[PDB]
Amino acid sequence: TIPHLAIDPFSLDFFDDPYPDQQTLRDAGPVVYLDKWNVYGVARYAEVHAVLNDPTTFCSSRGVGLSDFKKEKPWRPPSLILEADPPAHTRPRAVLSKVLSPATMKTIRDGFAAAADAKVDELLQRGCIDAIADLAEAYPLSVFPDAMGLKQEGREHLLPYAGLVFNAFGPPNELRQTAIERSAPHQAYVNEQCQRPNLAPGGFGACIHAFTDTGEITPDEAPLLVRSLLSAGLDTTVNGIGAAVYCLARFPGELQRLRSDPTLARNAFEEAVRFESPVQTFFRTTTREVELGGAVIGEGEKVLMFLGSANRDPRRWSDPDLYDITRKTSGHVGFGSGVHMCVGQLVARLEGEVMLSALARKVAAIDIDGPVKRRFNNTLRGLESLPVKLTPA
Ligand code: HEM
Ligand SMILES: CC(C)Cc1ccc(C(=O)O)cc1
Ligand SMILES: [Cl-]
Repeated sequence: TIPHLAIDPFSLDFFDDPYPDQQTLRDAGPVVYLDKWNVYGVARYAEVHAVLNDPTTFCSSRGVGLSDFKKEKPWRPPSLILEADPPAHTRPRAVLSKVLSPATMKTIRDGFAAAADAKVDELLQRGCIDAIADLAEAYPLSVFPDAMGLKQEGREHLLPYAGLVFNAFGPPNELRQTAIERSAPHQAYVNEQCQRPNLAPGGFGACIHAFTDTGEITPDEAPLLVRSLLSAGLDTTVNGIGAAVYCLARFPGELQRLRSDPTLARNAFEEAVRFESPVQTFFRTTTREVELGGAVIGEGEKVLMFLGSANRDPRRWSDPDLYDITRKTSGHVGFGSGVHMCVGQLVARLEGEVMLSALARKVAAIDIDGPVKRRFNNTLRGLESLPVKLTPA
């Protein structure tokens, strides 16, 4: 009854242009079977949202990559938050929610905004810049490692480590195997920085360790929760900000609306997160036989959720393929949904808001002016190089 498709959603041809195949995945039915990898797939908004909000049946403790932790060894010790279900998930989640809380955002906002303003002014002096290396990477690198409290030495391992993490959620294709092979130096750097003596007092890392006093996490849990922030907290924002700039470059009408009201910066970033969905996919594992979209899925089955597809499903979104900075974005799944919804979303939105605010106030036009190159990753969608000319306001 369930349709079987040969589409490989982790193929370079799919990454190069995923939208026709995402429509095929939605329109084949509410649930598909992907013969290439022997997993179920759900690509429509309703089912993706339902699965995310059904954690007792669609669990995370057997891994949110293709690999099932009940069957294979995890490539690194499992995340205490991402790869945990309630109740084990609950207190580690509360610790990160407090470390990255509304109140915490007050302590970093002025510096994060100042760094964005200065970066945009610097790029305007250069005029022709690469919006990936010179902006989407440079700006988060200038704020987030410091906000973590990381030392200077070794920071060149952060983005390679994150590329590995996100590649490793994928199937054992060439991207994943090349990522994991000889990755020990990246792992050793990150694991060392998670130990309490290496984290500057006052930064996110030290604050995680300070929560061991409360009973919410033990001392031996704190390094793995620092590791969570060093895994998810940088490369995501690189692709989120990159997506926003690419959107503004492609939709000059929307850049002009943002210039006219820079208070749209935060929703312009949220719409970029829906529109591009920098985190494209991840998995759940069934804990029991379950009916979904009229299909009966057995226990212990991997289910691939297409977040980017759900964020463009015309069943849910009007003009889903348009970038609209005044869209009512609430309900998009680019940050997830339910108990695992991105605990770093206020940090992500802060960075995106203040960069888009700096662009809105300082830049009059953004023109692609060189070869654009895509960056391939089993989980992340974004660009390797985005040459643009920035004209000052
Ligand atoms: C635009 C930027 C970002 C995007 C699109 C994004 C996306 C996501 C998504 C889709 C999930 C859900 C995972 C699941 O349900 O299995 C998630 C969870 C998570 N994210 Fe974000 N993220 C971003 C930025 C960040 C940042 C800046 C941080 C930390 C400073 C962070 C830390 C985390 C953590 C620790 C989790 C696991 C939460 C849990 O399992 O309860 N992320 N993220
Ligand atoms: C979209 C998510 C898969 C991003 C992510 C990655 C890693 C972690 C961790 O806890 O290590 C948490 C969240
Ligand atoms: Cl590691």
